[PDB]
Formats: sequence, C-alpha cells, structure tokens
Amino acid sequence: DWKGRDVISIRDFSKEDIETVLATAERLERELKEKGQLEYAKGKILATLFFEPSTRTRLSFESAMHRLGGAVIGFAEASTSSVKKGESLRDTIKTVEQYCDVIVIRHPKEGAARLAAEVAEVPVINAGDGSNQHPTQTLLDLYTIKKEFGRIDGLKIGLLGDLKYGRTVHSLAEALTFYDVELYLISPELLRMPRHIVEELREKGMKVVETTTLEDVIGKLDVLYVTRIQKERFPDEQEYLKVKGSYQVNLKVLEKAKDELRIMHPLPRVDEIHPEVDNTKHAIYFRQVFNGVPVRMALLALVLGVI
Amino acid sequence: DWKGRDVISIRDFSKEDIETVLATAERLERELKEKGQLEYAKGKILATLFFEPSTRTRLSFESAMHRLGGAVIGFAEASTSSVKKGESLRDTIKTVEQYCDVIVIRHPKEGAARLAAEVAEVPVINAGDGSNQHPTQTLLDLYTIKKEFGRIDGLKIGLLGDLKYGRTVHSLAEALTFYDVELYLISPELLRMPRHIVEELREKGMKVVETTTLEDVIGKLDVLYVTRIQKERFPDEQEYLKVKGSYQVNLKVLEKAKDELRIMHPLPRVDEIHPEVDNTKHAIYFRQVFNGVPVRMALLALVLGVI
Amino acid sequence: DWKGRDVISIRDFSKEDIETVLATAERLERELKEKGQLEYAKGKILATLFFEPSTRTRLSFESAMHRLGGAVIGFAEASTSSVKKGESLRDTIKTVEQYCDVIVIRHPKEGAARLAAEVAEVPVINAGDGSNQHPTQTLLDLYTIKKEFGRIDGLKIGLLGDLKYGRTVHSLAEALTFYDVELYLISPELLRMPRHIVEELREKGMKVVETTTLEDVIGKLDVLYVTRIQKERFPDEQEYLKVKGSYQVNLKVLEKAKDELRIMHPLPRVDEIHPEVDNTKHAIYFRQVFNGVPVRMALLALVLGVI
Ligand SMILES: O=C(O)C[C@H](NC(=O)CP(=O)(O)O)C(=O)O
Ligand SMILES: O=C(O)C[C@H](NC(=O)CP(=O)(O)O)C(=O)O
Ligand SMILES: O=C(O)C[C@H](NC(=O)CP(=O)(O)O)C(=O)O
Repeated sequence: DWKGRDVISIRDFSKEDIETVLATAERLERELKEKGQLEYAKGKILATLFFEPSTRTRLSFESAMHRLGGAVIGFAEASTSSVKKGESLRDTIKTVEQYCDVIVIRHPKEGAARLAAEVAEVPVINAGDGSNQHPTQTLLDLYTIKKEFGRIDGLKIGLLGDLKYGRTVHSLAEALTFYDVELYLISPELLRMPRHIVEELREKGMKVVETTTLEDVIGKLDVLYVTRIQKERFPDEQEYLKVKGSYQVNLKVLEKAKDELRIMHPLPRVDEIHPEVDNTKHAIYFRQVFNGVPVRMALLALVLGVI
Repeated sequence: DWKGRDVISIRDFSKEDIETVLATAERLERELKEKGQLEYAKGKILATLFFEPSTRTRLSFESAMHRLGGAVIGFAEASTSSVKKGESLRDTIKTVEQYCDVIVIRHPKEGAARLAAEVAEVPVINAGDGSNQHPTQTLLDLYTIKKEFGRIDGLKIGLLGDLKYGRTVHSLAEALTFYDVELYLISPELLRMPRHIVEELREKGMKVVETTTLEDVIGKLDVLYVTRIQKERFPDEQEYLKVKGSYQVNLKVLEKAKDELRIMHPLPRVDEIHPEVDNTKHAIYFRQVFNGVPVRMALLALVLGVI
Repeated sequence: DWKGRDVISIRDFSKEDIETVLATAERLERELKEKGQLEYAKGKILATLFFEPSTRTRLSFESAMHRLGGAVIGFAEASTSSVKKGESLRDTIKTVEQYCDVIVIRHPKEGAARLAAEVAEVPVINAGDGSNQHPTQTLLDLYTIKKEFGRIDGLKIGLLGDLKYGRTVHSLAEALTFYDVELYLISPELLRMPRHIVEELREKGMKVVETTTLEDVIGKLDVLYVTRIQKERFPDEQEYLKVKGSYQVNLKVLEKAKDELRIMHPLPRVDEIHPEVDNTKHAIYFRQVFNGVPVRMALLALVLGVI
C-alpha cells in the first residue's frame, strides 16, 4: 500500500500515515545504531533532482538512501542538465524516471512535484515546490516535537516569520490539523499565513490566532518554530527590503518564555535567531536536522516498498 | 476550650493557638480526601453576614461549612436585609445569633466584629472589619507559608503595597511576632504600616525595615506578600489617585529575586501583579486560595466545639 | 626533594608539581576534619614578613601553620621593624631566616621574593612581589577550579579587569599553560596582560584572545576570574582615575552567561562585582578563600619537608 505512493502535499496524509512514518523512523534509527548499515534499499536508486539550492533536504535524503543500502544519482544545479538546452520539466521526469526507483524533486515553481508525480511511474517526493509545500520537513518537524515533548497533543505551537512564502509552515500548519493544539501565527501583516489555510484549520475547529507582536504569545508557547524570510520568492528586492529584519529571537525575547519552551527552525537561518540562543536549553534546531535522516529513511523504504 | 471562642483579632491568639489551627487544618484536609464528606458540623448552622463585597472569604467559609456537614444562612448584601429599614448592627447580631451556631461577619466599620462578638452568645468570626483586622486570612497565609517552605522560622518576609488600609497585612505582621523572621515593609510613604504596629513588633524584638524601593530588598526575600490598594477605604478618589498604580510585580522586578522566592496575595488583584508572573514558579496566590477551606474548616469545627 | 624548595614564580613549577600540591591539599583538608589538629610542623616556625597590606594571604598562611602544629612570628607593618631605622631587605632576610624554618614574604617591589630566597638558607614563599607574581594564589585558584568543575582541561577561562598590575592573573595565566583551555583576557586596553606573557602562552600553543567588551565572550565562559584595579600600583592617582570603575559584574552582565559559569575573585573587591551576584549560584569567591588553608598547609608541609 505504501509502495508507489507519492509525497506531494501533507494534505495527502492522514493522522495514521504521519504516525506510521514517525514510528517507522524510530525503528530505522535504532536499527542503524545496531547494524551500522542496512539493506532495505539494495538494488534501488534514488534520483535527487534539485532545481534550486539545498543543503539539508538533498544531503539528508542522499544520506538516508546510502544508510538504507541504495544508490544515488541526480543533479544539484539544473544548469548542468539538459534543461540548459531548453528541455521541459515533464520531459525531464519522463526520462529520469527510467533510471531510478524513486525521485526527490525541489523546484522553484509551485506544483512542480505534482506535475512530476503525474508523469512518473516511479514514486515522487516533493522536497519543496516554490513557496507551496514541503511535506518531508513537516514530517521531521512532527517527529522532533513528539520526540522532544514526548507527545503530540496538548501543545501550544507558535509559528514565527515569513508565513506567506514559507512552504515549511504551510505544510506544518496543515498537518497539525490532526492534533489537539493551539496554533499561534506571529508575523508582520505583510507576511501572514495564506488566508485559505488559516481558514481551513478553523473550518475544522482549531484555535488559530494571528498576531504581529511575539511577546503577546511568547509566554504560553511550548514550541516556537522560527522561519527565514524567503528573499528569493519576493517579486523584487524592494518588496523584500520592506519586511527585512523585522523579527528575531534572542535572549531578550526569551526573557518572558517558559522554561520548557523549545525553539525550532527548518534552516538555514540568516539572523532571525541570534546565535546566543544556540547554547540555551531552548534551541533544538540542530537536533531537528539530525531527525531528518531516519524520517527520510522511513519515507524512502516505505515508498519503495521495502519495509 | 476552643468551643465558643471568637476570632476577632490575630492578637487574641498565641503561637500555640495558631499552630493548632494549622495542624488541625491539615487533618481535615486529608480527612476530606478520604471520606469526601465529613459530619463534625451536622446540626449546626453558619450565618455569613457580609456588609461589603467578598468572593474568597464568604465562599470558602460557606464551602468549609458544607464540607463539615453543616448548613448555611446569611446575606451578601446588607441592602436586602432589614438594616435597609434602619436596623442597627447590635440588633442585627442579637437577632441573627438566635438562628445559628456561629457567625462570620465582614463589615466596613473597624470594630464591627468586636461589637458583634460582645452582643452574641454564639461564636463570632471576623471576616474583615474596615481596614483593621482579617484574622482568618493571616491564618491561611501562615498555613501556606509553612506548607510551602515546610517551616515557619528563618524566613525573610516582605509585605508590599497598601500597608495602611490593608487589614490582611495588619494581622499578618502581628502574627509573625511569634516567629523568628526578618520583616520588610515596602510601600509608598503615604501607605506605610500603622506606626503602632511596626512599633510593637520591634517592642518585642523583630527586625522590621520600612522602605519605598522594592529592589532594595527583593534579592533576599523568601516571601513577597503583595496587596491591593484599598480604593474603597480612601477619604475620596483624589486621595486614591495620588497613590494609584505606584507598585507592581512582574518579570522585570523578579530579575533580582531568589529562585525560591514565593509570591503571595490575599486577592483580589487589580494590576499590582502582572499576569505574566502567573506561569512562573514564584506564584502561589491560587494555592493560597485553596488552603482557605481546610483552615476555615478547622476554625469552624474548633469554635463550634465539634473537634 | 620538596624540602627546601622556594615558591617564587609559578613558572618554577611543572604540571606534576601543581598537581601534587593540589592532591596533598585535599589530603590535609580531610585529615584536619578527622584529627582536628595536625602535627607535621611541630617544632617549626613560620615567619610572615609583610611589607604591604594583606588579609587573606597572611591570615590563611598563619592559619595553615597553626593547623599544622607550628608556631608563627613576623610583622604586618614594616614601619614597626628595623627597616624603620633604614635596614635593607637582604639584611632583614639574612637576620630573620635565623629565627624560622620558612619565610612568607609580601613586598611592594617586584623581585623582592627572589632576592629574599637568594640570601636565605630557609625556604622562601612569595606572597606577592609588586605587580609581578602571586604563586600561592594561583595554586589555590587552580585547586578551586578543579574542585568546582571536578576537572582541569576542557574549560574556557576568562580573566577580567586589571591584568596589567594584577600579579594574581600574571601567575594564573602562566600556570594554565599546562592545561588544555581557551583563555579570554577581557580588559580596558590600558590594562591589558603583559604582552610577553600573552606571547609566551601562544608561543606554546594556547588559544588566547584579548578583548575590551566582556559580553563578547561572556556566553561561552566556564570561569570568570574578576580582579581589582590595583590603585596602589599606578604612577599617580590621575593614571588610576583614567581607568577607574571601567568594568563590573552584576546580574545584568550575567544575563548572557552560562548556567554553570563560575565567577572567582582573589579579593578584596571594591565594586567590580556587585554584591547582588553574591547570592547567585555563580559566585564562588568565598569558597575560593576557604581552599587557601589546605593549599597553604600543603605548601608549608611540603617545603618544610614534613610530608
Ligand atoms: O529555506 C528555508 O528557509 C526553509 C526550507 N529549508 C530546508 O528545507 C533546508 P535546505 O534548504 O538546506 O534543504 C526550505 O523551504 O527550503
Ligand atoms: O480585598 C483585599 O484587597 C484583601 C482581602 N481579601 C479577601 O479577604 C478576599 P475576598 O474579598 O474575595 O473575600 C480583604 O481585605 O477583603
Ligand atoms: O589585592 C588584590 O587585588 C589581589 C591579591 N589579593 C590577595 O592576595 C588577598 P589579600 O591581600 O587579602 O591577602 C593581591 O595581589 O594581593
């Protein structure tokens, strides 16, 4: 059943699906420690097709595949591929799908993963499509939260920053729909969460409050998920200069924060999280990075139908 | 011996008496948990005569009586009684005392409880007389302190706010006379503790320092008992506007406070304690409210001669 | 081998020597607790020759000698000795050395201890020579650090204040040469550590960074060793007025400090460490004073050849 499934939008997953990925992720995590080399993916090839920059998503996926015993092909720069000669996206996928058993694609255009999944008879995983979705990030974010707070429900989660272009929070907000939590969306009014998404989450009954001042909600938050201003998604630099550096987390802001407050960030960060926060017990973004491998290993194995 | 005793001024109690009430209070507290319904007061009626507003003192006393198995009569508004037709206080008590086995009275005039106790052959408990005394508050405050710090002596207690009109701190300061503690009275010079009381406490040998700046003493305090400015006791509003909002406890003030510092407040609070303090480990005012029932249950049982 | 050795410069000790003193110091410490009176120094006399003021170094040494079972002679003020008649230092030592079995000298001129050790056939211990060295302070500082952090290496130590005239940090920096630590020298540019010393420490491979702003390094420090501005060493008061009160440690500065950060100070302190820091878990300067006796007891016993 998991074999052949795509991972395009977090909205295509139920609470059971997410739960399964996270439980399976823990499985492979421990399993790795024991064997130090798994073989579920022996004879399988993962093609990582990145049309925009990535450090974590590409490297953790390729890392996961090797830990699973598979092989990896792909490109990190579209300029080196034949898209350079003018080839289209659907032609690229139709050709590359014949070389691998699973595709992971990051593209600057929203809906690129859906288009790829449509014309591929190989499972397609969305590593980020424009400012739309980022399903595997959400899945590793939820893994981290459950791992850190031991449990899902009963949490007050705050999403800060560029909620408008941040594909990470678009998916993360949608996934939280299956959990009993109070969501707080803190951001400049120019970078608010897509109305439709905030609408839907309340169309299902979730306490969602949109605010501009962080200190208003800081004190009751269990989770503070910080984001980066997606400079590369703005219409032009002027549109970005108008919201530049207009939020940041540091020791001062953390004065009115609960002792158990945990701060996350999909990364990379520019300056929205002062490095002084790093040494604090609050910071968990680098532990967040770590969980990406077992979560991505679970996804690869599941979708390749090897576990 | 306890049967028939009144509870007018905390000065009418020895260290033994206070200790007994607190030990007995713990007894009934645990006992309640077990039986979930006691009967010491079966066939006894408590008359709560409140001539001014109350939430905690009236409700906790009535609550205590029911937990003890007794019945309750009384009025929360004098306007609904025959004092409306012009009846005096002593006539009110002489008549009502024939209907109950114990009276709890809160009146806006100092000495009202003494006058009531004088003309009643039923035990009379002072729930607050003007800006004079508040014995059961002090008794539940001491219960809370011993309960929180495990013990009485060796503490540095700071009383902040309206020490002039605050009947709660007038009694609380007097009771502390039996304990080895350093008292700090922080308040505007217009709202200082009644000279006589501060005099007496030092006439017995207690280190009592009166200051205007809280931060001067904040760092060495074990207990910080905050009070509300008694607006309704001032000569007129102008007299109150001159000391309005001139003290408050929040996270900033708590920067220079000991980790074990515990903050109390007889309540209600207007703005003298910022709600951000609520989530902190320092706040114990709502735990303070809780202890009022077993303390008041102990007092009712003792004075009714049923334990 | 230890018998007859002098203690002039911390540079005359190897890592083995320092380690031995500290282990031996722990020995005598526990031993004292048991017997409550030792006799290693029975029949031995310590002469404390102080030509400048001292509270800790003189008193802890005399204290140590008595705990060891020895006797003490000496002067705290040179004005009362025959140096008053014009006697020289070498004549003073040559004469006094005939009366005791060990000398402890504090003098305002750099090299005074070396001169004393040269013309004495009795062990000479430098309790401070001008702004040059202070070996027993360093030895008790290292004892405190190992005692507090359980271990030596892997620490980030910050030395703040008057590093120019502070004989305490001149020796302390030199001793740290044998340990794997990152040293941070924070001080006004007018009070920087003697170039030669900072040079040498890096000539051996130690990460040594000299800065003016404390907050730059505060966050990563394990140890913060504060010093006093050596007013009495300045050319004149004007030279001292130019660097007066230009550093201090208080709760504000400690906002960006690690929870395990430990603050030390050889003492006395004027105002460079706000007394509010005292109650904090960071302060250990008075525990630092305590360790001086067993460290000095170890030194006396070792050098007198009685252990
Ligand atoms: O780039 C961001 O700000 C968040 C997010 N980041 C990641 O997925 C991590 P990376 O770009 O290193 O793979 C994304 O949307 O690509
Ligand atoms: O009203 C105050 O500020 C303190 C004190 N408060 C109480 O006893 C609680 P309550 O008025 O709710 O019974 C009082 O003097 O009545
Ligand atoms: O005086 C100082 O600031 C540090 C140091 N202090 C001590 O040794 C302690 P004392 O002067 O009390 O013996 C010194 O150099 O003499």
